[PDB]
Amino acid sequence: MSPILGYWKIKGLVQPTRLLLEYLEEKYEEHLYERDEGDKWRNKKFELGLEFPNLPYYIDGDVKLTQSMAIIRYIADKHNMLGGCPKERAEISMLEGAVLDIRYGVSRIAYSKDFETLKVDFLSKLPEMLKMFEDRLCHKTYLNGDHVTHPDFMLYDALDVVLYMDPMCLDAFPKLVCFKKRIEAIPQIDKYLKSSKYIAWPLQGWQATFGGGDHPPKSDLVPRGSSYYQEAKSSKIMESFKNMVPQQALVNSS
Amino acid sequence: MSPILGYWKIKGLVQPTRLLLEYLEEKYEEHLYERDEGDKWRNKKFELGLEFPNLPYYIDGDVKLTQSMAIIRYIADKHNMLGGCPKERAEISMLEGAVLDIRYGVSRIAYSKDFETLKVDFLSKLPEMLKMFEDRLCHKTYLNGDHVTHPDFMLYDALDVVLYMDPMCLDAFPKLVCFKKRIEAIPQIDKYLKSSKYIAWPLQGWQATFGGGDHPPKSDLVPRGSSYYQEAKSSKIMESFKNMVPQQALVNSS
Repeated sequence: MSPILGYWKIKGLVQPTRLLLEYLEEKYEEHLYERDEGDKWRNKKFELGLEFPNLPYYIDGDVKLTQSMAIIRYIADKHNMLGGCPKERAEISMLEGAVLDIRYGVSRIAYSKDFETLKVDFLSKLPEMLKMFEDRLCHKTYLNGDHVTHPDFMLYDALDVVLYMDPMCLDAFPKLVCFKKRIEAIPQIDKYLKSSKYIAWPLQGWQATFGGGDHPPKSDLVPRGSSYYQEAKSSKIMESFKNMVPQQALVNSS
Repeated sequence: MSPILGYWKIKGLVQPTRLLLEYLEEKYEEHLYERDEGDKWRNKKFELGLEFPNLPYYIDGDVKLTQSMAIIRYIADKHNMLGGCPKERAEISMLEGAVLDIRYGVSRIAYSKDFETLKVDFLSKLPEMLKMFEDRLCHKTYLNGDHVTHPDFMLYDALDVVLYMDPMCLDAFPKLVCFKKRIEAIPQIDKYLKSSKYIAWPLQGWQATFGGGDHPPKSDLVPRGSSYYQEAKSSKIMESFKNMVPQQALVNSS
């Protein structure tokens, strides 16, 4: 009810800020520019006294910041979550920098049609960085102890823009499987994803390569069919339109 | 005499931190890994209790940070240069983010041999971002008033990894020409560039595309020849092995 996110309608890029906006129980406004509605952009890029024209952009009134790593920061800081002592914030800084290292490394190849061979250059060179918060998350439930940190919101978004790229990746790391879940566990976030404000696809710009788009989608064939072909078996109370893990064999004929 | 930079021997990437290390009159150690000496790297990446293995890496003892945007930060902060009030640091944050937007946008295409047509996609789409600090730098001598800010060290390095790409670029902006100079003006930096610690080329990794390398170089034909061919004219006290701006005509024969 005052601060304005602006940015766009796309997920990854400013979602980590949005996520963080639910946890703090924060109230704010924001416009979600649209595909060809992005004509509205060029024309409104200046009337808003935007410090250094961009997207994402913030404007809480008493400031019109730009950039994404800072508007989440400043948004955070008001809640004293940036640092404690010189050697404190640098952690949430190193952590920060550590995460964007996956996030950005993902957005850099998802816009050119020369991707498909590129994911095949990081997807098999990133399992090294996924294994850094693995052990970070050990004694400390979260990424910096109990009380969450914004990098806990950037990282959870990380592995959800890379897991859409490879679902088999967050497997050789069960400590992130729990965290990445231990985050959509808090009622604040819990209710947001099932809210009329959560935005799924796209993950990276529109079209892009892995970006693509259609918002809260599905359309094409989904995991399991079955329809009438044989209603029985497989079902053992899911408690989730998700909760998969079946697997069946028999295979081939005679 | 304790803190260790580490990173590498390459300029752009961690130079902005180095620069900032001169201004504060700070004392520190650091290893400058070398080309094929980068074999020393893989093997020493772990014995140093490096929080989240990387390059650049810091280790002042009472901490072994990683990432580059944070080790300069933490290095800065000890001198109370990060922020003042919630809406203060977000500026030096927006500014920060604003600068890496040129710096990174430069390092992203300088490593693939598909560059040459890529610079030709930003070199002609960046003069928009160069014109943001132009007017920022107006009433305020520097980027955030008198007393410098680290983004004043990231930005000066910006236009010196883009000006090596296009010398004709920092021309339609004389306010950055002065700043970019008003920074190598302070004795602290002044003496550093003419020091046995300044590292010129490479700007981006080794080989790369614009990266290349040979350290404090020249080799090939330089601006003006003249030798004996006619010693006279042109010379009007340079006061600098640099200080160019001649231009002569006549052109063609009869």
